[PDB]
Amino acid sequence: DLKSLAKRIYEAYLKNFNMNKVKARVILSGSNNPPFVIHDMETLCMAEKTLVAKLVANGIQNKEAEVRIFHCCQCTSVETVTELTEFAKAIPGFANLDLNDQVTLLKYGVYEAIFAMLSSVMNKDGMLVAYGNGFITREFLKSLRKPFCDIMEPKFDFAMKFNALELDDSDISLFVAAIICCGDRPGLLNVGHIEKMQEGIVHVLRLHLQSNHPDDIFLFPKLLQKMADLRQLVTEHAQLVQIIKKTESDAALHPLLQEIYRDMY
Ligand SMILES: Cc1cccc(Nc2cc(Cl)nc(SCC(=O)O)n2)c1C
Ligand SMILES: Cc1cccc(Nc2cc(Cl)nc(SCC(=O)O)n2)c1C
Repeated sequence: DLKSLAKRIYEAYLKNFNMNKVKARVILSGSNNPPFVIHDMETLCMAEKTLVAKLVANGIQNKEAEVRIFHCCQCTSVETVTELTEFAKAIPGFANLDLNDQVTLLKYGVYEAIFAMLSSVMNKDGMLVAYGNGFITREFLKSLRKPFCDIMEPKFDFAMKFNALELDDSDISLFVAAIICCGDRPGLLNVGHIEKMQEGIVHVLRLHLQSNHPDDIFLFPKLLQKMADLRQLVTEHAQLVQIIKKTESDAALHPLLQEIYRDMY
């Protein structure tokens, strides 16, 4: 039954991602460990002394703030790739795929999924970081020197339009499943089984949107377009990352993330 395929995907989403949209919009709105606001250099340094004490003692605050923010981004990406891999291992039919095709799907899918889910922790003024314990302002990131000021703003632009669709986690879980189970990734061995897998997920998504969002007549084709938008956003992101790896010393790539980008686009 498709009602339960959707429920299983949604339950695996709530289980595997440490931050979900309901939790995020609470923190983002107005407790015990409120988010420290990072809006200039002074507050970045204060936040680092509390949230990453070992690094400060290692002397990271001698490095350019842009380098520390980039490596903060990388650490968050590595953790999200780990969650996405477990989420996917929990997608019905994914674990039955060929080992090599699981790697291919995740390799090309993870950053599309990341930037989709990143919208959940963004508002027009900034984004949540450090497991809900920091809030870094969009204007502070815009204030960094090139090229680092170009990292986050295209993702804010995507997220504000994405958030206007007013999806909830039950929608987003299916959307991310669909991103991962994409039958036209380069390098796929058994394209036929993946397309049938994708067809079933997208079928559930289309049906779920019908019942969950009866007011938005074209929400399904809108989300198809967002999937294309995300692939272009990821292509452009990989280009900026390659610029940074080559031009900026100190901003070395984490080994897990380097393998993801290797031969990607
Ligand atoms: C927004 C925020 C919150 C918490 C810590 C930090 N700074 C970081 C975070 C990370 Cl994961 N790494 C670094 S420096 C790593 C290095 O110089 O090798 N600096 C930042 C930039
Ligand atoms: C969930 C979350 C919140 C904040 C930042 C990130 N990682 C990002 C986001 C953006 Cl727009 N850019 C980067 S550059 C480092 C990388 O390509 O992994 N890393 C992630 C994955």
